Amino acid sequence: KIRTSPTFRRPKTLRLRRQPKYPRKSAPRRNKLDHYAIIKFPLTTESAMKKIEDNNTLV
RNA sequence: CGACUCUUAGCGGUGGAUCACUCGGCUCGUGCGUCGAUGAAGAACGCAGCUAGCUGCGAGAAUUAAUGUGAAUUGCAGGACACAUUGAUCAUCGACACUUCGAACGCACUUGCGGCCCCGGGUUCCUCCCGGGGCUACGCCUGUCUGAGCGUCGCU
Repeated sequence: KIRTSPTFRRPKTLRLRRQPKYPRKSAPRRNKLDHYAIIKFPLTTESAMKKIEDNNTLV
């Protein structure tokens, strides 16, 4: 070809995607952050009830 | 007289010696002689109906399953187990599960910021938003692919 720059750069090559012969872990881990784990229990304090009545917010 | 002071004895007290005890040590001896990227040791934070610490455990958290055992656990309560339409408790333990750091592994140590490939929901191939899953560290070995070289050459 032709060289127009005095700098030699590392030529770009081919990079294959991973095609494993086996998965390293047998199964995906179960998501232990479901809806039941997110909500633990409501608050029932005096401040909490004031938000339910005067603010339309659950705590 | 008393008070005060001294001594002795009795009894009572500031005190915890002595004696008796010991699920603890120390020493000797015997048999084994086994950790970890399939993530160790060590940390952190959590987990009980009432439970702070010790202990045990890991979001299935003072435990699940299985086997053996065979009627308890216990401080209170509650309800199992009808005590074979097979099972309380305990032991054993080979199945399952095992949060965050840590050799610690996408980059960085602040609950900071990414990238690639998939899945679900809003919209519909904006992959734009949210949620989830799998990968994404260094060194090094065999092989594989893609390359470089006025390195040595061959055919042109």
